[PDB]
Amino acid sequence: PMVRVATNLPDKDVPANFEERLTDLLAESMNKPRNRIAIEVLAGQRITHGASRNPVAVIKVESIGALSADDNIRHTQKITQFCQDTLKLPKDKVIITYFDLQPIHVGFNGTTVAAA
Amino acid sequence: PMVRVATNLPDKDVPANFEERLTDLLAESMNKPRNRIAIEVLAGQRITHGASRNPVAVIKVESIGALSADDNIRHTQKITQFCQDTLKLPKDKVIITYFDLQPIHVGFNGTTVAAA
Amino acid sequence: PMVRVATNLPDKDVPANFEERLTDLLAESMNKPRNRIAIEVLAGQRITHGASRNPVAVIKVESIGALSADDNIRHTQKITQFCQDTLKLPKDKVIITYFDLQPIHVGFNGTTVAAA
Ligand SMILES: O=C(O)c1ccccc1NCc1ccco1
Ligand SMILES: O=C(O)c1ccccc1NCc1ccco1
Ligand SMILES: O=C(O)c1ccccc1NCc1ccco1
Ligand SMILES: [Zn+2]
Ligand SMILES: [Zn+2]
Ligand SMILES: [Zn+2]
Ligand SMILES: [Zn+2]
Ligand SMILES: [Zn+2]
Ligand SMILES: [Zn+2]
Ligand SMILES: [Zn+2]
Repeated sequence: PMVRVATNLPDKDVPANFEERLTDLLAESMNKPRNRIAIEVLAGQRITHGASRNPVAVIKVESIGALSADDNIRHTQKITQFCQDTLKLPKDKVIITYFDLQPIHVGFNGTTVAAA
Repeated sequence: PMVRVATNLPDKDVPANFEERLTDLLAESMNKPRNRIAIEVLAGQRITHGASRNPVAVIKVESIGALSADDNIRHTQKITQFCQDTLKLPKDKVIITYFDLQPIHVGFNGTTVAAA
Repeated sequence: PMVRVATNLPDKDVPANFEERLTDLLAESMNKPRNRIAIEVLAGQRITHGASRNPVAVIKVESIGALSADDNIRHTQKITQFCQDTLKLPKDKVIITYFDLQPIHVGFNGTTVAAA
């Protein structure tokens, strides 16, 4: 999985252990090994929702499977609660997109996942 | 919709009302409600096009529908004109990708849009 | 092609000619013209892989075709070797996602690529 979290909160409001705790959460929810999870954090960014600059997170989640309709309800419940607890965002200020990827469309260790 | 605008123009060159006006432009071109529109702006970024550092915008537009082939000509015309008027970019320096999403692949308010 | 390279390496460690060389590498690997290749470099960024902050690149490659299973094998070998040589990244610290786009989902010069 490859996760991007962008927020207009300042970098100092995203605790240093954010990536590591989000990696655990997704490892568990998506049944994926921790060494196959990358997290990007972009804090202090210009972001608006409804043209408002109130605190918000816009999140992208890519994974080779583990993203069925019912999985995504669970990932969303968990990620949203996690952003409430660690970022103090309201439940309605956490916007997530999922991308369900084929193994021919990911490259790792010098070749694609399908050709590993 | 969830829109990302990256530019090598400086942040001072992307006016403060940019996100507001883009939000209005998309609400109207897409017939989507203002409160379901997120805009990220990343200015002052390293970007090349044909390896040139001339001013350019690379834009991503995600939405659940409202992105048919025909819709996208309209969105492209309006977004490009808009970048011309507010960022002074040439018509041929505005690069846009559209991502037409299923509602099981979007998380908002703690669950998927499909489960709302 | 529209390529995003994010890394936790500092900006001063990603050479000024990075985007030139990557533009040539992709024009050649994908048989795409240089003037239809955009590259965004985001360095200095928070990124973890396996929760580790060791040097890493997370790369997104969008293109209208030129992304078959076979093509992606070659793109991956090339970009990975290129990251090793210019960024001193280990072979297993280059994570790439490919997005194979329809021409109705790409806006350029004020209309879709499909309608050009
Ligand atoms: O994202 C997946 O689901 C995946 C599953 C198995 C192998 C690779 C994978 N790709 C992403 C990745 C590679 C290294 C770190 O993140
Ligand atoms: O992207 C859409 O078309 C959409 C439609 C209905 C609900 C949510 C939606 N996107 C996620 C969102 C929530 C807030 C801002 O963006
Ligand atoms: O990405 C492609 O495969 C492509 C092919 C033909 C025309 C445009 C294209 N992409 C959008 C673009 C990138 C740089 C300028 O425009
Ligand atoms: Zn599942
Ligand atoms: Zn094998
Ligand atoms: Zn600013
Ligand atoms: Zn307005
Ligand atoms: Zn038509
Ligand atoms: Zn620089
Ligand atoms: Zn060259």
